[PDB]
Amino acid sequence: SHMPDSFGIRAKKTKEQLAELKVSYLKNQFPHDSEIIRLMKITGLTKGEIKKWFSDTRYNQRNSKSNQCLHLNN
Repeated sequence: SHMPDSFGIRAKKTKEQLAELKVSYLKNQFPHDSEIIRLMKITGLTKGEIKKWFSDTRYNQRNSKSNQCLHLNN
């Protein structure tokens, strides 16, 4: 016990922290829990801010079409 804080009250994810989250989306669009803990280590974020971001990025993947996507797997 040395650092008593990792909890960003209404704190915005900086371009560096947010870009590490992008690396996790590019390797797999549905992140494994161990990879999310690794993001909390590098960035200094919470698992809540991370789970929030990937839900936004899943829609950001289909921004213009809004509802469906091209080359949809069936």
